[PDB]
Amino acid sequence: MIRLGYPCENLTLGATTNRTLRLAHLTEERVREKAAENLRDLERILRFNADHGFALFRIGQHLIPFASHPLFPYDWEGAYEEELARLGALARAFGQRLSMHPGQYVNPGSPDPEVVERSLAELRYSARLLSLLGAEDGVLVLHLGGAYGEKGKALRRFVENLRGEEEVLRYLALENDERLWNVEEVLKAAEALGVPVVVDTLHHALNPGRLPLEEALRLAFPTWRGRPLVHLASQDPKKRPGAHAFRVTREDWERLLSALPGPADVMVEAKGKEQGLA
Ligand SMILES: [Mn+2]
Repeated sequence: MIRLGYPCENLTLGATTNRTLRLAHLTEERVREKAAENLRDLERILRFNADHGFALFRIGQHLIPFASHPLFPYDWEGAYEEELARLGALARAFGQRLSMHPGQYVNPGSPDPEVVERSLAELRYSARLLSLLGAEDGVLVLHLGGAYGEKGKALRRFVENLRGEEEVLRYLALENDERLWNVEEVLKAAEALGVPVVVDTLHHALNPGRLPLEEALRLAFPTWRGRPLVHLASQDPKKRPGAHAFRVTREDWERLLSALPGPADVMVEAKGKEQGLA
């Protein structure tokens, strides 16, 4: 019924795909060293997953630190295409579904054209990485982002700025958030683009609109060619709305398991990572 994954890093292993460096510091030598370590850690995590009942992993945005930056000092596709082919071959042999979730500043619906361009360059890097990995069923998960005044205009800029991006559109799936975009609104945007919807259970509880969870899933699931993907997290009892607990609670697991209209891949988003009630 369910495949499980976790994002970016693994705690028992102390492996991460998300080392970076300060921009000061963005020289070929320094970037190569962090990227080397991130790629090594990617393999340790895929191999660990094979042995531990995990089938999903979110690669961290910093795998190749600053890859989409205007001043990135070398040809990273040329440097890493062979190693990424080999890592992806491993991922497939282990039945691992790969994904990526760009950062908070990725908004192709911004009113600032240079923010849009930088955001698209970050999406293109992520999509290229998935291609170099041969991640067929790979997911590039994106929030709809800031309303900058009008939600309506924002959304039409978003769709407009994504519609020509055919490699991004190969992996792109859209996600509901805890403040601006409920599952219903996301479903409309996704339809316009021809992409799947990822339902985040905690974002939905916080910002449900009219839909109960079961219904949000029932409508989101048909948007996938293959296996739907879901994001599961729990509210931390001590922190601001949207803060992820260390562990997903049993209550939240069973609310998800009860609401599922069919098989799904579940990305567990907990501070505990593979200890996340994953
Ligand atoms: Mn969240």
